[PDB]
Amino acid sequence: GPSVFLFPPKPKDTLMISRTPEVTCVVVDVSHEDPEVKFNWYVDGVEVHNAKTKPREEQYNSTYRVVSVLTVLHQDWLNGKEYKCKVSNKALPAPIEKTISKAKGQPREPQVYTLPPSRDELTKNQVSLTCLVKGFYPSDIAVEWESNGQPENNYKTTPPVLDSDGSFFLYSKLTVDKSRWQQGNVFSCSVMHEALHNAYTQKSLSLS
Amino acid sequence: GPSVFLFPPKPKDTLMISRTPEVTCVVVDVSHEDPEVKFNWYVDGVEVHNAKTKPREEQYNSTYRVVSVLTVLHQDWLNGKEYKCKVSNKALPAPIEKTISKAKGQPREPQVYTLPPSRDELTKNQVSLTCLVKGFYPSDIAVEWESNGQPENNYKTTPPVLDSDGSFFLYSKLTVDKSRWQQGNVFSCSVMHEALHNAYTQKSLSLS
Ligand SMILES: *[C@@H]1O[C@H](CO[C@@H]2O[C@@H](C)[C@@H](O)[C@@H](O)[C@@H]2O)[C@@H](O[C@@H]2O[C@H](CO)[C@@H](O[C@@H]3O[C@H](CO[C@H]4O[C@H](CO)[C@@H](O)[C@H](O)[C@@H]4O[C@@H]4O[C@H](CO)[C@@H](O)[C@H](O)[C@H]4NC(C)=O)[C@@H](O)[C@H](O[C@H]4O[C@H](CO)[C@@H](O)[C@H](O)[C@@H]4O[C@@H]4O[C@H](CO)[C@@H](O)[C@H](O)[C@H]4NC(C)=O)[C@@H]3O)[C@H](O)[C@H]2NC(C)=O)[C@H](O)[C@H]1NC(C)=O
Ligand SMILES: *[C@@H]1O[C@H](CO[C@@H]2O[C@@H](C)[C@@H](O)[C@@H](O)[C@@H]2O)[C@@H](O[C@@H]2O[C@H](CO)[C@@H](O[C@@H]3O[C@H](CO[C@H]4O[C@H](CO)[C@@H](O)[C@H](O)[C@@H]4O[C@@H]4O[C@H](CO)[C@@H](O)[C@H](O)[C@H]4NC(C)=O)[C@@H](O)[C@H](O[C@H]4O[C@H](CO)[C@@H](O)[C@H](O)[C@@H]4O[C@@H]4O[C@H](CO)[C@@H](O)[C@H](O)[C@H]4NC(C)=O)[C@@H]3O)[C@H](O)[C@H]2NC(C)=O)[C@H](O)[C@H]1NC(C)=O
Repeated sequence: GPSVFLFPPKPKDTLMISRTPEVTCVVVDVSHEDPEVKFNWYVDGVEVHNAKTKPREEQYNSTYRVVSVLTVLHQDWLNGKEYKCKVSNKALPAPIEKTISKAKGQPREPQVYTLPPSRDELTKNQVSLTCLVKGFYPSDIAVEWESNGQPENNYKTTPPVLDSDGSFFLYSKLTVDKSRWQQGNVFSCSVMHEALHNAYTQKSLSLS
Repeated sequence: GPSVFLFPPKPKDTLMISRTPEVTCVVVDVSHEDPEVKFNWYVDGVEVHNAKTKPREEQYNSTYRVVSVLTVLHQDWLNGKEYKCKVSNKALPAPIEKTISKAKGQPREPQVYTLPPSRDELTKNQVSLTCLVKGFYPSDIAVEWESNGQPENNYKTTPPVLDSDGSFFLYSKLTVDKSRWQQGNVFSCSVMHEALHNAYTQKSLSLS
């Protein structure tokens, strides 16, 4: 029969008030013989009615895919409420339940430090700007770089690493042309995490 | 039936000539029912009889786990020789074969940079010393911290991260008491990788 997959909002969506976090209930392997699918949604066990269900869609394997999207309140998700998708279909003897909620654990505020390139890297035509983010908990986090308030794309970020104290750390590396670093351009490492005041903090880095 | 997992030598073992690297063939889910397991090993497809099978061990789940280890020559591993473990068990209709060799791809020399603590971190009573190693290929690498010859306790190293150019980078974070840093003690990041000269380099960091 059909299977159900329940997706969480992205961290950044729950941590920025102007964004809209959603959880997504995807239903695959629905048959032509039993194509009707019903969604029921619950927040902490209370039925909720404002989900948006798109009409079913083809799939090249002759099964249907159907998705229901539930907008969540930023505060509900961050406060650990449980989101349940129920999904009914005639091929099933019993409707399928999936539940999802934010990672548990006592939250711990990231500390964020920017580190300029080693002097030894100064020969090269590109140099590395490092943002260390440490001491955070829930591992869920967003780290981004900008300059002139616009995104700097050329970075990579390590996964969270469990530290000796049970918190997480990571590093992000932004690679820039040496000239930009030498012209005194200011670069900024932005971190969004639930344990941050207003869920955000920024540290800047420039030639000293 | 049983499952088999074939593991490579530790990079520190392949890269230091005084050490002896081994490939490890482990068989789990071996039944009491039919407990016999035979091992045939091959390097570049020719059989060796140089391997050592360890005596079976009953686990907490009642199954047996059975380990064969094959010593490899450093140059054979580094020159890309292929090692095959063939495992035969009565509960197998046919032997399970696993082959392993070192990661393919043109070797690229790590650039190793030490980064001192951010000034903002001086308000803590411990500080972070950062070792950035980038531009390396095979991701296989060993990175260690020490001071005055002695290995440092409190450090953690991210896994290798695939960079935009197809090389890897990582960071290693060493945590020390601020006083040690401000005392003027010298700390050293040691890196072992196939594409380094003598497979080894070390870079120091201290307060000026
Ligand atoms: C018929 O077709 C459909 C449609 O797709 C295709 O159509 C054509 C064009 C071809 O391309 C074909 O590929 C195919 O026909 C098929 O539908 C697929 O069905 C499979 C299962 O059979 C689903 O696999 C699951 O994938 C999810 C992750 O899915 C996200 O990422 C995918 C890319 O990796 C992406 O394709 C998906 O769309 C989805 O994308 C995300 O979607 C959300 C919502 O919109 C979005 O917000 C995100 O940003 C987006 N992210 C992206 C892009 O990455 C994966 O999580 C599932 O793994 C779980 O379940 C497995 C069991 O199958 C199990 O092996 C894993 O362990 C894992 O199990 C979970 O384990 C964790 C931890 O252990 C646990 O917490 C969970 O509870 C547990 N859950 C379990 C057990 O279920 C899973 O692999 C595809 O998503 C789905 N594709 C689409 C587009 O819907 C269908 O299979 C075909 N039917 C046939 C051939 O019979
Ligand atoms: C009964 O118990 C036994 C023993 O387990 C133990 O039992 C008691 C004591 C409990 O307390 C348990 O806590 C304890 O674990 C069970 O045996 C286990 O079986 C599972 C699978 O069922 C194995 O999982 C695999 O693990 C390997 C990695 O294993 C290394 O890392 C483990 C921790 O991460 C570590 O504990 C293992 O010992 C091993 O550690 C390494 O060991 C070597 C050799 O000594 C050493 O050199 C290293 O230093 C050391 N490393 C570390 C970390 O110390 C993992 O790779 C496997 O993933 C493969 O298989 C999956 C599919 O089966 C697949 O999803 C993965 O992608 C990957 O699959 C492979 O993928 C590649 C490409 O990516 C491909 O080339 C391969 O062909 C492909 N294979 C397949 C099949 O597709 C997997 O996660 C455990 O290792 C094993 N535990 C031990 C200790 O042996 C047994 O399962 C139990 N019986 C039952 C029925 O329940």
